[PDB]
Amino acid sequence: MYGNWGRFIRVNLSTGDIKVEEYDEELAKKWLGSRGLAIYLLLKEMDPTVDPLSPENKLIIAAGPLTGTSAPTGGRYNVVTKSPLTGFITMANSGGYFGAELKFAGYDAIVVEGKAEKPVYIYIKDEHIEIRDASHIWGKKVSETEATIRKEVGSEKVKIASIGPAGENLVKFAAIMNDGHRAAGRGGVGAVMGSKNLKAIAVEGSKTVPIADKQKFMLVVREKVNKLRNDPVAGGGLPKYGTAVLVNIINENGLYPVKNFQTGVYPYAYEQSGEAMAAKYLVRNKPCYACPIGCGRVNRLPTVGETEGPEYESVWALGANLGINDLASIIEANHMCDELGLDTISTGGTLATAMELYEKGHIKDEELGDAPPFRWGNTEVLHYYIEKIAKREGFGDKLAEGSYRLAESYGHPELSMTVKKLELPAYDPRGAEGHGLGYATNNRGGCHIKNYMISPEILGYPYKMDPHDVSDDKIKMLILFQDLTALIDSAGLCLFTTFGLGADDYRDLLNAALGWDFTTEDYLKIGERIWNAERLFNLKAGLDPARDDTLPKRFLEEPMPEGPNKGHTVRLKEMLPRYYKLRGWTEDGKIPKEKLEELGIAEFY
Amino acid sequence: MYGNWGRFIRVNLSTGDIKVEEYDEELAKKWLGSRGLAIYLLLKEMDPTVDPLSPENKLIIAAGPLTGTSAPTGGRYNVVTKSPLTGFITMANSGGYFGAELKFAGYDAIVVEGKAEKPVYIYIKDEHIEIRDASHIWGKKVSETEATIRKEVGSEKVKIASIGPAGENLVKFAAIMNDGHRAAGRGGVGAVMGSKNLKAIAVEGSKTVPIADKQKFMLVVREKVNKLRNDPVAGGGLPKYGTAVLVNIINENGLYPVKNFQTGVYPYAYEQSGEAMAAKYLVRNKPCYACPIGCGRVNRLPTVGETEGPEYESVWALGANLGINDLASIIEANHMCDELGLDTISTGGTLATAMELYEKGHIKDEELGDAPPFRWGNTEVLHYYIEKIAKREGFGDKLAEGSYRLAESYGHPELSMTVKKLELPAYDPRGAEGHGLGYATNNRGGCHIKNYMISPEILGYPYKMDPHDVSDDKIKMLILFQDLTALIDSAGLCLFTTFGLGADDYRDLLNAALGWDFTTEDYLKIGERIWNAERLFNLKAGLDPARDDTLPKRFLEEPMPEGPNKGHTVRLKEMLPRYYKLRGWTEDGKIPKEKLEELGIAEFY
Ligand code: SF4
Ligand code: SF4
Ligand SMILES: [Fe+3]
Ligand code: NA
Ligand code: NA
Repeated sequence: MYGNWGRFIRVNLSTGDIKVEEYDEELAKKWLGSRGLAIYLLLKEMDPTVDPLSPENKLIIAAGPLTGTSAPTGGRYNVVTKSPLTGFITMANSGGYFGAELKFAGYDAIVVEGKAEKPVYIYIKDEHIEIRDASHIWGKKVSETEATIRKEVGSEKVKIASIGPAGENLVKFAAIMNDGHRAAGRGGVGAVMGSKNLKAIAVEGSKTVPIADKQKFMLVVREKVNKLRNDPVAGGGLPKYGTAVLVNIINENGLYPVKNFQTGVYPYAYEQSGEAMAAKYLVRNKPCYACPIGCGRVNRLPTVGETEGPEYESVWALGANLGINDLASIIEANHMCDELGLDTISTGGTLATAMELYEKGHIKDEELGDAPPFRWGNTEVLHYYIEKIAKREGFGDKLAEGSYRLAESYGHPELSMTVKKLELPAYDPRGAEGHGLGYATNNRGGCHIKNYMISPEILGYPYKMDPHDVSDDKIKMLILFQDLTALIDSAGLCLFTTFGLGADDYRDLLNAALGWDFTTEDYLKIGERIWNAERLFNLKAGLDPARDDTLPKRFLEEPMPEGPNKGHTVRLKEMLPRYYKLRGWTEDGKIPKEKLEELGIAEFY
Repeated sequence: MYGNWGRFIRVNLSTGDIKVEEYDEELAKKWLGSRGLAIYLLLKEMDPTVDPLSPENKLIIAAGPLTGTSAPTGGRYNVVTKSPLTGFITMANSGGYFGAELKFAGYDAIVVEGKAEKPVYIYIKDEHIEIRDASHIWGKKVSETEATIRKEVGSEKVKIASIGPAGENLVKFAAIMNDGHRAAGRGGVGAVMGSKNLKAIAVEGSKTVPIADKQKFMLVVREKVNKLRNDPVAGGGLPKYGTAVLVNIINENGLYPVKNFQTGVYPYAYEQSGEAMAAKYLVRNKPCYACPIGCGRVNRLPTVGETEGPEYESVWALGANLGINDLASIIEANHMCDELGLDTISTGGTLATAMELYEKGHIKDEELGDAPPFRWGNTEVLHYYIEKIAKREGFGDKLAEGSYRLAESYGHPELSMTVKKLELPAYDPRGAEGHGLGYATNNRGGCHIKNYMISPEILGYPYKMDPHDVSDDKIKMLILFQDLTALIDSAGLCLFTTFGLGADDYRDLLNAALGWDFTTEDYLKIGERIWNAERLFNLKAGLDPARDDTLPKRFLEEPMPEGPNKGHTVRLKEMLPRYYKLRGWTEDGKIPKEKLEELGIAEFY
């Protein structure tokens, strides 16, 4: 078996016992790895109805077959668990170097169970797996945590994945950070880790991931790297301005959400664009393991010093979303989210809900006391609240619950722009209707990257589609993106490789490395199998398609007020049933046993 | 002699010559000390015509007789030199602990002449005076500079006075900082220091300042202290909220300048008040040497960490003055001014000039590039430009010349709210006319604390006067304040003792410590002598009364737009000639030979 090691660590924190389990190539041929392997283990061992914050829930950190190889961007891994925020499955992808290091230690994944009695951290150095006391690290920011551990194990090569005070305090949108600023960010994966009293995981490896045909593999690798290098996005836009290049693009297209999705055009968007960032604060770009793109940003601020990020989504969530223009305040806010272990999107989305509730008079000043008023454009909200949230201090305790619960507690859940309680990202669905269907059907909630329909609808990859086309062809593109993305996630590659590479390219790399002879059609079915397995878990976890697969009324009832998309609304009712049909599911959005048997997963009926 | 040692160091940085000089009690009985002693030395030894940044200018750091004693607040010192910004005399006062340490070392002052060939710093340890190389500290911020020097001299007890990058780069409003956040802030004193390649002065002393009658002094001090403690300002307001308590007060009186003095009422003033700061960021209060008041602020922000300040004037200059409400951004900005060695007031005033030039289309975006636009309320201006001013980078190079020179270069000096090129402070004169005369006549330029008419006109100290009373009585209060403040400055005390103490109490404190039998009138005349001396120095430097003793047209011709002072203008024209008459000066603001003779300073005629 190549690429994959066929080994994974299983740690039971309650009992303290560790065991290295193995699996066979036939399992890999079914679920590929990372995201796919994770959903299988969950489906086979965990009751989908467990309380996400109880010791029965499992946290799976998993690398993919191409993670740690020379495959361009082969350094990604996924964290999978039941979300304490949405109540459904969640896969959070992260880059950096941690993923590659796990593979170098000789493991594919780590299955964490139970709950330790006192804070601890797992130290791994090749075959040496150890559970150490973290009572002295608990309470520290990510940067401090990494520093302490590196000094303790006396090694700077050790890669670390940790939670900040937010995770420790069970903030519903706590993230798991690694390599300082890389995030397995959404779904509350950090709260799950914190509930187990697991402060961090430190790895050191020295092995070389086995590849089926090195000569052939290196041949393929150079061809793909060349394609990415010749692409204007992967070869010009991203390395030069990072993901933040999108600001001006999405704004010019009139779907850049401003003030909790009230409108889609922001007059000061340029001030927080990738181009403006590059001219004002950028030091250089930074690549994740084995990346020929280098979209990561390294900024320097006279206040917080050198820092990494923010990504587009973070610039938006903490900027225009809140009616804030100040890029410097946005960079500071991003840095604090990284240090504290908070998802930038949910944080900003939660702060936007409070601002709208405040605007509508549901949150009164007498309730805030002397804390900054939740007034649009108020930058003090960013400097003050982010820390209060991490520690559940003051109003920070209410905010730590997330947008939905916060709005619901004031009797106005309609002001919460969430889908399955996950806060929506930087693109208004009224200007890209296929992307809207994505938000409604995404297995993890109102999320954009597990089905990035902005590529076809706005960017022109694979090719340009009308953002207002709601035909079967548009629905089919969605299904394709969902399955393909499931493949890419499982492979261990970065989604951005789609700016140059296509399904066949991924087949070439996977075959050369694994030594398989699958057609592109075979790999895509693994993706469809993964998408369906996640849906089933959710369905078993209690998902009601009618109530849960929707979009906030704002998008279905209020015409876009201005910009090139003025007058538009998302035609979800029309698309939804056709989507279920084309997915092979029933009218009511459920998976019939016939489909399960077809995908070879009827054992989970 | 008592209080004063009667000794001072004279250092010629060009040759490295060091001299400890002495003076008799007769000189001390005429000039008292600190500010007074410094002006005598300059009138006596320096050509008032020298270029402020040439090595011929002299920098005088001088403590006063009560500095380093147990007198309430006895830890103040002054920096006096010819200003690069205004072209006139400047006396900058500072607290903290540096002043006392210099007295413990056994010296009253340090006179720096010439210019070092390369960066050096002066080290003093009692009798040990040494000029050391600072080529490696040069370029570092105040905190780093101090940490480095303490590691080098191997003593954590050394107190340091230094300049930051702003001083090194000759920014016209660069300040001299001591004890990290204490400032000898206005007039460009830091630029003079930097023009001499002098990075810092580190002192360490172990002596005790000699008091005339120790037991008598102890009892006098007890009485004075008890007066301060029972006063509502000195005993409640200051320690609790710092100088920032003034925000709400000045704002409700309608003379809190907003947007470069366009109006006097700011709607979000509360968010940046001492009360809000106490509730949001305040950790604790901190007193200077021998101070029973403790008005110093110690704050903590998630971004920059723990810091000290801001004072009222700083909160204003970087807040309402620029149309900014964010107290967090303001504290950050204050922090960077302290670190970089920039006067907060001239920094805020210069930025405000820029914002009005920008608003009126004189500064165009084409000129800024990707740098933050000077739009009112843009917090990015605080985050981005401050460091640029200090490093003289990009537009920062133009901003480094100050408000007047900047406005002048665009052909619009009238947009510059300056008097003798010194940026105006946090009080609109249209709401305090006597204070206006203060701005017009203050020897160092448009400044408020060398003649704080806000005490009688708004606060009721010595007693409440009407802010629109422009009679001779109002004019007499100003002169009294000008002379008394010259006394207090010379004594080595803090001006805040005036919230409880009066002229007689200073006479008591001064007589018990020095061994004199002076009357209150004798002391007040020393203050008058110092005031005329400074005026005389300015006349010799080129002061033109008719032209220099005024206020910007805005205050003379534009009525306060709104608030409690609506419709008011400063009736300067009719107060000015009466002030000269009361001063014993000529109709054209010159000092006749007879007055100089009356004061005993005719030798300088
Ligand atoms: S394209 Fe960006 S996010 Fe992806 S692997 Fe490269 S540096 Fe990382
Ligand atoms: S009143 Fe304030 S500035 Fe004055 S000596 Fe005391 S702490 Fe220092
Ligand atoms: Fe900030
Ligand atoms: Na990041
Ligand atoms: Na200060």
